[PDB]
Amino acid sequence: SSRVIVHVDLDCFYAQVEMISNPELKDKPLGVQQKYLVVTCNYEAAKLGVKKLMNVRDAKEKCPQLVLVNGEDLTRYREMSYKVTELLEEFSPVVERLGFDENFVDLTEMVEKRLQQLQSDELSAVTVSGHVYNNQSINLLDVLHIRLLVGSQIAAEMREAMYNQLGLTGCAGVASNKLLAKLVSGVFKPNQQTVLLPESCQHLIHSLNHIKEIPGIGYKTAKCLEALGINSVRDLQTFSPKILEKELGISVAQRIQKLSFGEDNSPVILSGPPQSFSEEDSFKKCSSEVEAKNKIEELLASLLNRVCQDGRKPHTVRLIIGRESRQCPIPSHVIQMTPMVDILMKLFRNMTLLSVCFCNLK
Amino acid sequence: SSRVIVHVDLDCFYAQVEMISNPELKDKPLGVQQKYLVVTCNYEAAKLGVKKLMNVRDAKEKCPQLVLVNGEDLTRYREMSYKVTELLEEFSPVVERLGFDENFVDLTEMVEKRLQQLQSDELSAVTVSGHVYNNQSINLLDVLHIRLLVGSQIAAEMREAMYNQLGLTGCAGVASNKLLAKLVSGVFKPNQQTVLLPESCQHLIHSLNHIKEIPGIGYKTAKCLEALGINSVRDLQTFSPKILEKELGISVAQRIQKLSFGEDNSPVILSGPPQSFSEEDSFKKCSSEVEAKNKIEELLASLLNRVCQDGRKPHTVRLIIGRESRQCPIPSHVIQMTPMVDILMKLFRNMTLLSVCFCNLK
DNA sequence: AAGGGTCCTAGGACCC
DNA sequence: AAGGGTCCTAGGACCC
Ligand SMILES: Cc1cn([C@H]2C[C@H](O)[C@@H](COP(=O)(O)OP(=O)(O)OP(=O)(O)O)O2)c(=O)[nH]c1=O
Ligand SMILES: Cc1cn([C@H]2C[C@H](O)[C@@H](COP(=O)(O)OP(=O)(O)OP(=O)(O)O)O2)c(=O)[nH]c1=O
Ligand SMILES: [Ca+2]
Ligand SMILES: [Ca+2]
Ligand SMILES: [Ca+2]
Ligand SMILES: [Ca+2]
Repeated sequence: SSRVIVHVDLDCFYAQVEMISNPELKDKPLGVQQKYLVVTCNYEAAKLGVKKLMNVRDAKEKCPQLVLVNGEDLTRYREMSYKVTELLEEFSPVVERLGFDENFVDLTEMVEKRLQQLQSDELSAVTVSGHVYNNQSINLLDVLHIRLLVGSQIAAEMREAMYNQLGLTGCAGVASNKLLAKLVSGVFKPNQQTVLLPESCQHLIHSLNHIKEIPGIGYKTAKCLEALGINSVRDLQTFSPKILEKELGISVAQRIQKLSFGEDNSPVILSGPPQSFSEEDSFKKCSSEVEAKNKIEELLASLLNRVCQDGRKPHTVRLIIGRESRQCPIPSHVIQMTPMVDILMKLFRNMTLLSVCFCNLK
Repeated sequence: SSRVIVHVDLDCFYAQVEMISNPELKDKPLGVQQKYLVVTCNYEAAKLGVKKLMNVRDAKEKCPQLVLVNGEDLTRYREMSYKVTELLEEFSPVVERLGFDENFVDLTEMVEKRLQQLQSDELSAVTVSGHVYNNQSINLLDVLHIRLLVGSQIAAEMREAMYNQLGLTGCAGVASNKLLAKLVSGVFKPNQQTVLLPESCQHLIHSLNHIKEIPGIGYKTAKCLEALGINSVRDLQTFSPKILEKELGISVAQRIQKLSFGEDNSPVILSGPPQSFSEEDSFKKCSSEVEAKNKIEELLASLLNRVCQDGRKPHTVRLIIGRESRQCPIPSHVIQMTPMVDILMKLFRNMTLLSVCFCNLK
């Protein structure tokens, strides 16, 4: 059970999509803004200090030449996201989406097939594509090294297909599990790829500077761990398993501690079509009357075009306004607009934000 | 979309299984007891006032000749339950389990096929099997009547197969939806079947004496409705839809009101294998120390034989003690006994009853 | 109540 | 934070 996983991570996704549709901006520092924040920017702005989720006031101070584009509508980003995922599904069907700009692909079966076709002659000619983490020396007699290098040839083939067929650049990380692949995909960060050989796994995890940098350890876990004196990856590695179970739970304990060692057995799960369709909208309390209806009529309006185009139909609705939410099934005659409004207004009456969600698709 | 549903309801299920294994009791009034209650009894005891979930002290007062058998282990009942369900799956694959002794079967496709094979000659010879609700007159030119009578021939074939192949008696109710089928299956209650023709649907629902008798309206709904002055089925029929939405919710409102009219569009859902495996055990606070471990070791012990025999493996565990519960995933090396005990004891420490549940089967 | 099962809600963590 | 997504917990209703 020696897996070959690849983590694909696109560069400044939103900026890439905007730069593509308008080539004019491709040359100047671009900032995609939602409300009062530059949520992402092309790398030109990165040099000028423009940073992720940065106030537009601040962002313009550091870069007064910034060109700002609105990214509050994710229709184009979402479409490109699934074009990327489908391209990777062409390589291997088992592709896991993480957000809009990241994908895991299990290449294990793919790598084995490519090797069963080779012979001793070319097995020595097996080369690497991209960087080798920590400049580690390859050993062509280590079968795991060869499988990982083939995994890097596939990753390079994916990255070339994305730019050729979709015009997108991105990073790739090849490793033996999802954790390590995702940690190594960013070592060389602009449109580059890296492969992690087993001997350097500890070097990689210890390269992290705080346990919060481990995928799987969020804010709550990080701040709990930070209460037991744990802070570095080695602090978690060498902590007492026994205390850790009591504070977080047998589940959280044994999993994140394994993560601290670079161990992660979680499988790459086929994402498939989405389980929910939603659309939000924040504002400075702008809604405090029945205007909220017209708002809900707007969130609703766009959603219907999406949940219909999908092909599958939703059987549950959620209204959201920490948030709160009330939900309820959807009638059958309804499943086949005016009824949906009032439905969501009684969900409202029972109860700055107005998010509508269609779930329970069949 | 004119469905032909059948509701199968076995008579005194537990008593039937006990009477079968021991024929000696078949002749005397039998009471299956769990702790201090006769949960069910054969019909001989029914004459003597022995009633469902009746104190053994009371039950023995009314019938001092009662023979009591322990039914705290449901292994044999559960096995027979699935033998019945599988027998009905042989007739039509879409079978829905409700508890251990009830099944819904959608006969729509089956009835249509049987009719497409007939000719005008035998269409007039189409007879009914069992009772016709309210002694309603059949009309052999009403296609829905003919479909429902064919549904009653199938139901009679099911009931004969259960007694012949499994030795069990039971009731059958043929109607156009699950609600009406289940309400009509009990009109003639000992080892008999009834069919509901559309003209008598209102007679059936109004035969009910309180809205709590409607499947779908439990205790909470009944006691809410009872606060708005609603009590009879007609009270709910003629109540304001508008108030009802506010008090219970758009979902609960429109569904139970439809039920009050005998309308129920819910589909017969294939149950398949179970989604969870559990085993409970009540006691008079008997457990207040580490003995609870030995208990958990016992609940666990038996469960493993069940969750293994299934073929699928569980990926989540629940410990229960209104109840409360803590749950957590299950390690992989574990998925393939000593580890499980302590796992459940840390679930314990975090927290009269000790129920263990295996869920998340794959 | 007994012993045993459904599915649904709200909210909770996490990810981008 | 923005706008948008995962899956998991605990408890809640319901059924026999
Ligand atoms: C980290 C993070 C990212 N994002 C999303 C929203 C932005 O559009 C987008 C910007 O991050 P990215 O563009 O993905 O980060 P990057 O520009 O360094 O490129 P890469 O992905 O290869 O690292 O990520 C969040 O919404 N919330 C978050 O907490
Ligand atoms: C109504 C009800 C039944 N049961 C289960 C447990 C008993 O073993 C069993 C006894 O009821 P049944 O035997 O099913 O009822 P019955 O003897 O009148 O025959 P029929 O099913 O055809 O009506 O039902 C409950 O556990 N809780 C309940 O609230
Ligand atoms: Ca990213
Ligand atoms: Ca980047
Ligand atoms: Ca019953
Ligand atoms: Ca009965």
